[PDB]
Amino acid sequence: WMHHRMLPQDLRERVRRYDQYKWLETRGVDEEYLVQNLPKDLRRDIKRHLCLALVR
Amino acid sequence: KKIFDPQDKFLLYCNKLFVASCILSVFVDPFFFYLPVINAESKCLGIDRKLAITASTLRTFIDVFYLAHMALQLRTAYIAPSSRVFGRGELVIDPAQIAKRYLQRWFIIDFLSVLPLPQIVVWRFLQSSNGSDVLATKQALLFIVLVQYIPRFLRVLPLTSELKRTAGVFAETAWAGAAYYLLLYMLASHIVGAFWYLLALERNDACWQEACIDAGNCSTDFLYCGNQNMDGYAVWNRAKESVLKSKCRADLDDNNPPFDFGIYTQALSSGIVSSQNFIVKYCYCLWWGLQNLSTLGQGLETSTYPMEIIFSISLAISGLILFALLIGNMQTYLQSLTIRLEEMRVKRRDSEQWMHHRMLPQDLRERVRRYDQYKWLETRGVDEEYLVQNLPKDLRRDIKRHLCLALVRRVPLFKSMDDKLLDAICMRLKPCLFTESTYLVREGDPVDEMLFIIRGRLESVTTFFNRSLLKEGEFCGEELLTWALDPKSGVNLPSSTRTVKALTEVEAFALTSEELKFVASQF
Amino acid sequence: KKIFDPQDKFLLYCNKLFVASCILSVFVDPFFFYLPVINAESKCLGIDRKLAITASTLRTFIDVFYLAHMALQLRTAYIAPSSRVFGRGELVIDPAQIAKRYLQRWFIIDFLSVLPLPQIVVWRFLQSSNGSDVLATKQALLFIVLVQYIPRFLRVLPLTSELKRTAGVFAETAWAGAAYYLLLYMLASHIVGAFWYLLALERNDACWQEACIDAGNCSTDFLYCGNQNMDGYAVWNRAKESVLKSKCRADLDDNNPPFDFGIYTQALSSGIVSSQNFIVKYCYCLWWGLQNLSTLGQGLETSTYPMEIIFSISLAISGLILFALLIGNMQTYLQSLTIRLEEMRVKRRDSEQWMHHRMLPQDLRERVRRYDQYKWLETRGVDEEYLVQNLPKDLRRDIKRHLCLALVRRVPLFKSMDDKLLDAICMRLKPCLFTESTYLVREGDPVDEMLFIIRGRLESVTTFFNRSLLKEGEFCGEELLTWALDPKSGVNLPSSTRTVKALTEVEAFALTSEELKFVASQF
Repeated sequence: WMHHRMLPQDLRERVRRYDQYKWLETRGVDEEYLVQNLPKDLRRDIKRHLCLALVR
Repeated sequence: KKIFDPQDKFLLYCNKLFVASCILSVFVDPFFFYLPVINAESKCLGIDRKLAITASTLRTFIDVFYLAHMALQLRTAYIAPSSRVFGRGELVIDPAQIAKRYLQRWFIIDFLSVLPLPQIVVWRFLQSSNGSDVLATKQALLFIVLVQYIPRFLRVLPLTSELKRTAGVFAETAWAGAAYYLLLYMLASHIVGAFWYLLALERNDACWQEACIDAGNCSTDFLYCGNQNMDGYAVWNRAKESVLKSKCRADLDDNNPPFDFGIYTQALSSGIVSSQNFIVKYCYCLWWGLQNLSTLGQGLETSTYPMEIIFSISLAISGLILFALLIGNMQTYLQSLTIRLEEMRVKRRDSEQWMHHRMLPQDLRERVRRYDQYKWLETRGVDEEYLVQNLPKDLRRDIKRHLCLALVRRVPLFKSMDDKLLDAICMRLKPCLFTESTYLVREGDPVDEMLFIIRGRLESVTTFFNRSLLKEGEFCGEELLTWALDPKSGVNLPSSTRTVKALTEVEAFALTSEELKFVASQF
Repeated sequence: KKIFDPQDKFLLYCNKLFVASCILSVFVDPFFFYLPVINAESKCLGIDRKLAITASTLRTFIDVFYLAHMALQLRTAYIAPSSRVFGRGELVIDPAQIAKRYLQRWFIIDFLSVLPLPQIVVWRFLQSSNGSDVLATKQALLFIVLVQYIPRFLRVLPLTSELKRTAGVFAETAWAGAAYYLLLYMLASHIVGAFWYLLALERNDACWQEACIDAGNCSTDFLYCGNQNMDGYAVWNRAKESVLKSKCRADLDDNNPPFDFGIYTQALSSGIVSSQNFIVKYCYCLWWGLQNLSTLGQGLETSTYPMEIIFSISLAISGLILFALLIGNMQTYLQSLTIRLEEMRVKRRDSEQWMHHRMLPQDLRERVRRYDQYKWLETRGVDEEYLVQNLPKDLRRDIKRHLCLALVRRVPLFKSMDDKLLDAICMRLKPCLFTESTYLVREGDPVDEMLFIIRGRLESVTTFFNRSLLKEGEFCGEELLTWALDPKSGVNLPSSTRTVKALTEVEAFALTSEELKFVASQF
C-alpha cells in the first residue's frame, strides 16, 4: 500500500516502526477482544488489577 | 416429441448410472494393452483372443449404452438469461436450435469416445486363418488408446473435478476424499502397468525382429503365431531356441545383456508376458504400476532408448501429481476436521501470551484458564447464537420454544402472562456459563441480566444471613423484572440484594437489561 | 531523445518476450556441460564441436537480444513520492539522473549475465588445428556457469517469485501453479543431469590422467583428441586398450573396481559419454536428474571423493526444497478450491454438535439439516448480499434491476408507483429460502417481511377455508405494505390473516419491515 500510494520515506519509516513496536508488545494478540470474551466478574477483577492504581 | 426438462427425475438416474459408465470406461481401455502375448511353446508372438473379445464386448456394451445419452440430451431443454422469467430462466423445448445447443461445444468431445476404434483393430484379426495380422493389431493399439484417453478423460472431468468442489451426496466423513484419491492411484496404476506390459512386448518384438535378421535364415513373419506352415519355417524351427536365447534372453542379473530391456526386463524375466493365468499377469502389472507411481520411478533402470526414458519421465511426473493431490486433499480434510480444536489452542496461546504480558496474578490467571476450559468443554467452539440466528424464523422460534419455554413459564409473572410475548422473551435468552465459586452478582452492583438456570447448583445470601439455594430449573434476577415493567424507574439499573455464588459449574439462559426493556415496552 | 514512460504498451511486449528470454536463458547454460565427449574409436577425450557452436550461438542470440533492454531502460522514467502530483507520482524523463536510477542497484546483476564468458572459452579452441586445448575448455566451464547461475537466476527471481504471489494474467484453474512447479523440476533436472554428465567426464579424465602416468610410456597430452601426430603416440597407441581397460573400465557389477566412479559409473558404463546420438545422451542425463532430484539422492552410491559427496548433498537438499515447494503449492491450490465445501462441512459438524449438546427432538433436527442442505444446494456457500454490496453503485443498481424489477412491478401498488423509488425498493430485496412444509407465516403472528416468490410453489389458507395457491412470480405480504404506507399506524406490526405453507422448496426475495418504512417515508 505504501508503494502504491508512494508515501515519503519519513512517513514509511513511521508506519514500519509502529507496526514493529505493536508486534513486539502485543504479539498479534487482540487484548480487548480477549477481555470482552471473559465473564463480567473476571473482566472487572482483571481490569481492577491492571488499571486501578492508574485511575486512583 | 416430448423434449425433456433438465431437472426431471428420469434425467437423474440417466445421469446416475451414466457417470458410472464414464468411470468404468476408463478402466476398460487398459485391457486392450494385455492383448499381445508370447507363446513360449512355439516361441512366437501372439494375441490373447478371449481377452480380445472380452475387452471389445465390455467396451461396446458400455458405448452403445452411452449412445442413449446423446440420444437423450438430444431431447434436452436448457436455461437462458431473461428478466421475463420470474424464476431464473426460460426452458426451451423447441427442437430447432437445442440441436445446436448440444452440437456446438460438448458434442465433439463426447462423439470422439463412443467410436469403436479399438474394436475394429481386433475385428479383422480374429476373423482370419492367417497369422500375418498380429503385427497390425499390436501396431494400432498403443497410440489409438493413448489419444482416445483425452476425450474419455475430458468427459469425466466436469463430473469429478467439480463434483469434488461442490459435492452432492456427501458431507460427514472420509469416504469420498481419501477413498477417491486412493482409487485415483489404482486407476493410474491400472493404466501405467498396462503401458508397461505393452511396451515390454514391443521391446521384445524389437529384439526378436532384429535377432531374426542377424541369423539370415529367418523372415520376421516367422516370429508371429499362425505362420508355422510357411516355407522356410522348418529351418527356423530347429534354430529358434538358440538364436532367440543367445540374443533375446532376459535376466535381472546381467549387467551387459545382448539386448537391453531396461524397465521391461522385469516383465520378460518373470515370464508374465507368456503367463497363462491372467490374474497373475494383471496383478503383477498393476503392482508394478502402483509401485512405480507411488515411488516416482525411483527404482527404474532404463536403457538408452528414448521412448522408454520418456515413459519413465511420465511416471515420475504423474506420481508427483498424484501424491501432491492425495496429501493435499488429506490435509484439507484433516484441517477442516480439527478446526475448532485448533481455534481453541490459538485462543489458549493468546490468553497465556496476554496474561504473561500483563503480569496478572496467578489467582486471576487460574480463573481465566478455568473459564476457557469450561467453555471449550460445553460449547466445543460452536457459536450457538450465530447458528440460531442463521436459521429460518419459524425454525428459530420452534427451537427456542423447545429450549427455553419451561424456564420462562416457571417465572410467576411470565407464566400467567401470554404466549405472544413470552415467545418473544425466549428469543433473547442467550447461554451463560459460570465456573465454580464464580460470584454471579454481589450486593450494591446493578443487576443487568436475569438468569434461568439450566444446570449446576448455586447459592444465595443477603445482608449465615438466611442462605438460599438455587438449582436446575429455578431462576435468579427478579429484581430486574419488576424494575423493568415499572415505568416509574427510567433507565435506572437497580442495586442487587443478594450475593450469588456458583456452587458448581453452571449453565444458564441470560436475559439482559436492554433486551428486557424491549419486552417490557410491549404494553 | 524520447525517454519512455513506464506503462507504455511498447514496454509491455518488450517485457513480454523479455521474461521469456530470461526463462529460456537458464535452459541453455546446461548445454555447455555436454561439450566434452569421449571418442571411443581413438580412446581420446574430445569436445563436441557442433554443440559448441550451437550453445554459443543460442546463448549469444539471446544475450544481444537482451542487450536491447538496458538500452531501453536507458530511456526510462520512474515514479517518485510527492504530494504535488494529484496522481500518485512524478514521471522523470530527464536523462541526467535516470542513468543513476538504473545503474545504482539493478545494473550489476543484469550486466553480469550478458557477458560472453562461456562463449570465449569455446572461441580459442574451435579456431585451432592443435589438440592441446581440450583441457582448458573443460577446465573453464564448470565454475563459470556455476557462478553465472547466480546473476542469471537473480534476474528471473522478481519476475517469477512475485509474479506468482500477485499473478497478472491467470485466475481460474491449475495451469500456472502445478504446471510451474512441475517445470521447475524439469529445469532443475536439466541442470543437475548436465552437472552429472560433466563431472562424470572429469572423473574419467582423472582416471585416465592417473593411469597414463602409471604406465610410464605416456604423456597426459596423448589422452586428448588432436594429439595423434606427436612423438611417442605410436608406442601409446598399441597399449591404449589394455592400460585404459585394466585401470579405467566402468561396470555396474564390480564392487572393487580399479577406479571408483561412484555416482558417475552409470554414465560411463552405459556409454552415453561416447554417444553419437545427442537425444540419447540428453534424455539419459535429464532422466538421471529427475530421478535423483525426485527421490532425493537415494539411490546414489558415491565414492569417497569429497566433491562428488558434496554434489550428492546438493541433490538431496535441492530435491527436498523442490518437493516441499510442489506439495505446498498444490495444497494451497486445493485448499482454496474446496473452501466453501469445507466451510459447509465445518458448519455441518457444528450443528450436529450443538443439536446433540442441546438434545433437540429429531423432528427439529431434521428441519435444521434439511435447511442447511437446501441452502448449500442453492447458494454453494456464497454470500450473495456481500458480493452485491462490494460492487459499484451503478453495477449494483443494474444487477438488482435485472434480478428484481419484474417481481416488484407485479405488485399493483408498486407498478403504477414510480421508477425512482421502486429502484430503491429493489435494492433491499434479499433472498430467502424455504424448505418443504415450512410455515412462512401463521395467523396471529406479526407480518415482518414481504416475499416475492422466485421459485417453488406455496399454499395459503385463512381462518378447507378457501385455500389459495402461490407460485413462481406472485408475491405474499401485502398486509405489510398498506400498513407501512399508512401513517395512521405508528410502529405497530400488523397481525397475519393467512397460514402460508411452502409446498415445495421455495426461493423468494424478502423486503423486511424496517426496510419498508424507509421506502414508505419517501412521501
